[PDB]
Amino acid sequence: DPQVLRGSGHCKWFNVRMGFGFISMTSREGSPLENPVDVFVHQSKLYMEGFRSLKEGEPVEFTFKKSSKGFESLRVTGPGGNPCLGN
Amino acid sequence: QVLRGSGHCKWFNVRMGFGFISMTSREGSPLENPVDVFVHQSKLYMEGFRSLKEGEPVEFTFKKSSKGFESLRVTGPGGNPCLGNE
Amino acid sequence: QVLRGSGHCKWFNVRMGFGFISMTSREGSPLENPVDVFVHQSKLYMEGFRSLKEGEPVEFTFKKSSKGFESLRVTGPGGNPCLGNE
Amino acid sequence: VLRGSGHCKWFNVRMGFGFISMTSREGSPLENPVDVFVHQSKLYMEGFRSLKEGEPVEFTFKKSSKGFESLRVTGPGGNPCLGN
Amino acid sequence: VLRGSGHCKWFNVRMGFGFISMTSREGSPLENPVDVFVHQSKLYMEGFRSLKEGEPVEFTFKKSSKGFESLRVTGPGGNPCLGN
Amino acid sequence: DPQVLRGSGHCKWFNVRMGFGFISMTSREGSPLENPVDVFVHQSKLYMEGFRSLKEGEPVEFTFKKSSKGFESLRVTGPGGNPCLGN
Amino acid sequence: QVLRGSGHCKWFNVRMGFGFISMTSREGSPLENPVDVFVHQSKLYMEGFRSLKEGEPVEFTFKKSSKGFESLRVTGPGGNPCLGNE
Amino acid sequence: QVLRGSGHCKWFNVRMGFGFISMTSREGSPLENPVDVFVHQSKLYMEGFRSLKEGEPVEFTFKKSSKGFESLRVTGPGGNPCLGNE
RNA sequence: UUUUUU
RNA sequence: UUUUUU
Repeated sequence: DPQVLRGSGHCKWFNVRMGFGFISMTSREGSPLENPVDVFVHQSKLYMEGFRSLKEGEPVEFTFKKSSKGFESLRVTGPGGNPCLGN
Repeated sequence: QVLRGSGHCKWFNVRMGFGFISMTSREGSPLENPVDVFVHQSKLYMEGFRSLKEGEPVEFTFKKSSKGFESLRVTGPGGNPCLGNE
Repeated sequence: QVLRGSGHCKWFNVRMGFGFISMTSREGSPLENPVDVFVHQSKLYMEGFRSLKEGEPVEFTFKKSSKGFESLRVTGPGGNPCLGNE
Repeated sequence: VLRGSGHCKWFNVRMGFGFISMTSREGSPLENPVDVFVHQSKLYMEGFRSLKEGEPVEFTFKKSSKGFESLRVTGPGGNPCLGN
Repeated sequence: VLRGSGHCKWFNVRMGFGFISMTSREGSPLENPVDVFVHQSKLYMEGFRSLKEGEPVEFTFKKSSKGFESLRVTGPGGNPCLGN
Repeated sequence: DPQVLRGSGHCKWFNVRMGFGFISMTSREGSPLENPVDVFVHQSKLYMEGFRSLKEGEPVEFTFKKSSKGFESLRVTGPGGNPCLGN
Repeated sequence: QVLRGSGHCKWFNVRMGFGFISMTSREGSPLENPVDVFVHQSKLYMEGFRSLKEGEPVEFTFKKSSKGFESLRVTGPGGNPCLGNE
Repeated sequence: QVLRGSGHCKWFNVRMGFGFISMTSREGSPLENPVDVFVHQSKLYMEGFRSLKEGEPVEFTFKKSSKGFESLRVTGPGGNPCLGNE
């Protein structure tokens, strides 16, 4: 298979009761995007210990794929591959 | 004032209980460019299991949020129950 | 006999389904220091999804419980519906 | 980050939360304990997460609308909590 | 169908079950109570289902590998259980 | 829309941890079937009070529809429209 | 002896966590007429969220039950993780 | 100090995730009348989905609890895995 | 089918 | 993301 796509951006929203949200992707494959793209993010894909969440606006890096949703994340970290911080 | 629009389901993930509506009319006027409106299963007017099916026509109230726009209450045309994809 | 108080929502977490009220009046007399009263979503008087918004004013019945106080029924001022923040 | 230590005051497994009696704040012993809210999601341990009344804990916390709210709770030395 | 009456012996809301002390079996008073298992799913009431220690109950039951196992539990007169 | 299809039969299996099972349909639209047809049944569709379940072999009547699953039930009762009995 | 077969996913309901495998080989021999084998998500060898995608090739162990036949452990070809439809 | 016993599964419900053991030996001495010991799925020594089958023989550590006895660790004879019945 | 997460 | 029901 082709290698998975990668990008970076920030959390648009994340609802912890729902257990999901969206990332605004502002860079893709190492190049800035003129127009940001929303990417779905589920709690199960967040790299961090304990309860998993993202804070609005928090910077993230991720791998993702195309789907019927548009685009969805496969694994999500903070900058530098650090754990996400969450709320 | 509560914001009102109409359109059709863009897509809906039945397992996760949410999707998006493509809004094609807002506040009584047609939109040339459709606008995505988030929709959660809990906001759907219908009996039994709540979901939407891609393409089904909807009328709804909504509000601005960090999601962009999100639904408050969603029905089919004329206030009919939504159909869904159970 | 149920105890009566009023105050405001201290906090409420909708994933948890509960929070605390800061009681600032008890049996009609004002308190200088607020008193914590537990509040479960199942006790909130309102339609739809039940929650409280931080700071919203509430009236309630409550009882003594092993570790403090727990509300039995919670309304807004005048017995109106709570407002919420889902 | 704020840190303290103490012991479980009480814990409610129906609702998934309790209180810690904080007896030291940032390494300074307190004459009287301070209440710290603790949700089950904060407890470092495998399986069903709870605290046993009186068990010793070490924790990070913050000021919030809850009062003092624990963020990550362990036993002594960073080891898992015991629970019931 | 077997029927009896009694009161809640104890109830565990973490695990969702308890025991009824059956003090009458098919309308006949018992010198000593008989244990009857009760799962939360059997309790006739709205909302969160539990029994309060000592609350009076009326119930159908059967013999099973549990011993005596309640099938539908109400309060006096077929009214809802009270719970905690 | 056309009226919903109806049939009768018996529970093939029902797993209460899963919350679902299958019905073996042996009559459809009031006529016996030479070859029985399996019809999915979810707990939410069982007409009865309290915890919802079917016992293996229990006789049922139901409305159903075609789906990607094959066929799935819309509402399930016992004989005569009586509540299901369950376990 | 544990029963072994191979085939492909017939269909799989991701929300409900189950489906059927169309078994086209059993105990080393080809089947002319495929045989339905129930499969639950809990029996799928793969990391992360467990499901199957319609048509994906599978190898599995199974047993007779009131379901007809049901899977005990399911992999892709050669023992590979299943692919799924998350 | 943990108490030791052996016996057999009285019943086990996999939706509940628990059951009871009938203890028929305590600290190596036989009992005429079996004694109930609660058993949670989380205490069962086996791979995969944890359960007990009615009548299967077990060995265990246990403790006194407020309403009876509760098992701490449960195995089959000789410390082998429990068998189960999912 | 003790998810205000059907 | 207190579902051995991810």
